[PDB]
Amino acid sequence: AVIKPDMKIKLRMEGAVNGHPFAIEGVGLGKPFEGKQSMDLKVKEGGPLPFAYDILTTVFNRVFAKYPENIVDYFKQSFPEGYSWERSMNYEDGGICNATNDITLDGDCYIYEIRFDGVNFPANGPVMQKRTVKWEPSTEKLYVRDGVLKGDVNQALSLEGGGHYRCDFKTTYKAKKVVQLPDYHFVDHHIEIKSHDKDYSNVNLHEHAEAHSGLPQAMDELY
Amino acid sequence: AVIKPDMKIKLRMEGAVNGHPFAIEGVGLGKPFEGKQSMDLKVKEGGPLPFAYDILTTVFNRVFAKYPENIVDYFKQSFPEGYSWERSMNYEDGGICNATNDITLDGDCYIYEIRFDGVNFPANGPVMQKRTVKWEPSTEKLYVRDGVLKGDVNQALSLEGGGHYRCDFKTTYKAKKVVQLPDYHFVDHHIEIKSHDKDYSNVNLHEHAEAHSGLP
Amino acid sequence: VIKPDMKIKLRMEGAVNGHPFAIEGVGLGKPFEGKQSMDLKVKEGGPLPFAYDILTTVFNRVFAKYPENIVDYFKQSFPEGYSWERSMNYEDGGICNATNDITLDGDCYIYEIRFDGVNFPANGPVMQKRTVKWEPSTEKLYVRDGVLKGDVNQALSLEGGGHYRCDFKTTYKAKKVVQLPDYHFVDHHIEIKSHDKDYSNVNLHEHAEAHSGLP
Amino acid sequence: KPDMKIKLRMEGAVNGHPFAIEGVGLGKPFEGKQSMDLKVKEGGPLPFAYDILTTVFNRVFAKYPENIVDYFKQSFPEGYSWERSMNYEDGGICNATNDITLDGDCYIYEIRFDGVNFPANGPVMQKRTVKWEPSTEKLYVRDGVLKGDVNQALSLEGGGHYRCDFKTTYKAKKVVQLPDYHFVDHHIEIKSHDKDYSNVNLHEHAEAHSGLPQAMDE
Repeated sequence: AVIKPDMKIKLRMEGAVNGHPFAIEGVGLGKPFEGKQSMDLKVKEGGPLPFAYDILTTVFNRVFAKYPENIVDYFKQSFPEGYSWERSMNYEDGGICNATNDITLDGDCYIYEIRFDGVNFPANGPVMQKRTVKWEPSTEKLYVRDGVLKGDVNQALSLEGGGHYRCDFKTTYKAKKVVQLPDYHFVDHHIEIKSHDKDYSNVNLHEHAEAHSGLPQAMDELY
Repeated sequence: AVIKPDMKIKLRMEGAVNGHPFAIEGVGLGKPFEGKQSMDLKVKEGGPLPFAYDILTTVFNRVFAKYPENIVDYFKQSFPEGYSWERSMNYEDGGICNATNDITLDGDCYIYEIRFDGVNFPANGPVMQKRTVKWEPSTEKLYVRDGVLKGDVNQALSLEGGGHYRCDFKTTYKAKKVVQLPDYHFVDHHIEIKSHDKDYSNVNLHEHAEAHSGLP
Repeated sequence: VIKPDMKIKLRMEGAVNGHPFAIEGVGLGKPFEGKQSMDLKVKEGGPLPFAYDILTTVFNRVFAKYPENIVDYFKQSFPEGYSWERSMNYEDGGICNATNDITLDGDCYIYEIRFDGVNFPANGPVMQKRTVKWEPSTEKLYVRDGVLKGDVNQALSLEGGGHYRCDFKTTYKAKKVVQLPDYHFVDHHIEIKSHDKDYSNVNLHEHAEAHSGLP
Repeated sequence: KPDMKIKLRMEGAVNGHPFAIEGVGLGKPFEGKQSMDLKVKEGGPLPFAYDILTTVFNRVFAKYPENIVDYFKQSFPEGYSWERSMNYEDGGICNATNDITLDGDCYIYEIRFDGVNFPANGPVMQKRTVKWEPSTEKLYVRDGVLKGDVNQALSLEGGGHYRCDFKTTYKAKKVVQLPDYHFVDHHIEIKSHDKDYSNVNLHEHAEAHSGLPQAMDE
């Protein structure tokens, strides 16, 4: 079996925010068929991070999403060869982050090679002045274009003093081998930083994702 | 006492697309607590419509949304005074539609006053060429900003050749009277043109909506 | 067909955040000198609760100084005329859609204008009327799929010295088939020279000259 | 001085594929002209349109009259940095940064470039771009730093244009006086290149102005 019920994660992120480079490495594990995962992240270079850690969390794997068999699982199909994705995150105040992830499989551990580059974050904004609290739960929209899978969702960070700071996500998912393409569908996400020290040198990060097909006659009419 | 399990709708939309004016009137009904509604629309002016009818359906009332006790219902609370909304629909090929709706209540019947204006639709695009089929199901996202309720959601129209045509929705909801504001929440929507004549002069439109709080 | 001295007559009907208004204007200009002026009067919806500056660019490319160097799409379109559609996307989410159907009767261009703006926040510079003037700008014109397009990032200066940006997307459609120009620019300068307290009366000026970029 | 030297190193990736480029150049800052030769050291042959990098390959090479405060010439010898997002109309996005220092008469650039979501069938990946049209960048002050905004366009082979929205932030390393709202006309040209663009000779010309003026030309 290519995907086991308990798999491991190893990653290294190299990047920059507003021109200032940094590097972070992480080790984790998750349940691909339950859509749950967790990891411990450590800042290796550029610490203490001068920006909101929240802008990186969604960059720190689609295979960790619970897909019903009614909907084709593009990502679980892509293994053992793996897949890659590119993402642009356009925040409403002009800050923009571009990120890439090359995902491979080694035994039962997923390996990420991540690049992250954010620019145009204003000094007085919530990212530079580290005013974010958490990502709100979100519903990602998946669709096929040019034979690859695309991901579109407008996200929102809850802010310190209340209110929300929005970000437009545009993701392209590319399997390394030929796989079957899914129909238009959704994936609900919930990402949470469970623990951290002051300068976010150590971060414990949790993610939970479930695919669905939108407003249904639902299945909860007993049995 | 204000909203009954069965209410009615009467509406008139006046607008233009790429400078060509049109007018549409509709009558319908729905169940606010079940989040379902239906209506029959008719083209009164500007027919036959030279653009895809689907760009108007989401303009043809969140009061017809199933709200759990979990979430404050901004819209049902806004009556009998009613509420209004403004919306911008930014399609990925540059077409932009601006819409407003002034919603009042007369007895058991909702009255909509709708204005609709779309521009910069290219002649070879799916809207002017009428290549759309149905809005994909969507999850509308609602949040508070500067004391008013806002709606942000990237929608998608499925196209005839199987492709998809995306649109960014930005809605502002304003209650006529001071109403308690809800927390961050969602509303799943499913809208369908169930029946129509050849020229879309007659359209029977159904919508179904249920609010929720995202992945728990 | 186009005389050195022409006149302008227009009526704008529209709404901002759902509140309707109507404005009528009469003006004068010199198409070959790229200058024009007009007096506008609010007929309905006054006093206007929004910044008047968001309407001035909607209140005619034919009033642009074109060299021999560049094909003049707009002067060619007459006597049949042309129309245009425009979206104006302000950086705080406010967006205005406008159309203008321009015809010619004798010396006078006749505009039929529709204007609709939504999602302007109550605390923003438009609803608070904190705008001063449009900065002069360079509009880029190009052909796409047989139509002439108008693209430019504008900016309104604010009372406290700040700037409020807006992205213009314009489509120009001649009533009859004309020859399309190549990629070029049009510099703009638009000014409200005079007005009454609530902008019931506005005197507006515009100056435009086409060019083909850094030589 | 009227004649300066340029040294740069660009490291980056497009759609996840890394590449590296080095360049040496020279220009006339007070005349708003500059030239350089660029060489690919890693990631060649480049699988994307070279035109997306040229505008990343220094506003100090812009002719500013005494009419307008020169934010960029003021920032030296300490130098300045800039960040830029380039939003192409088909979804492709490039983020770029440049840290500019001065060693004698030679400018040294530390450049990072990252582009994503370029479609396989688009003009960047299919390499169907010709050149950037001349443009007019508009510069203004926000939160004490200088901003650059301009919607630009690339011509394609079979005719037509492929648009890109530039948003640039310029940050001087020392305290300098801030300019008023103004413009800078720009024209960028690849004067020569070999088949796989592994070597490129690149020219740029820039002049600042204040918009439609009583015009001085008389």
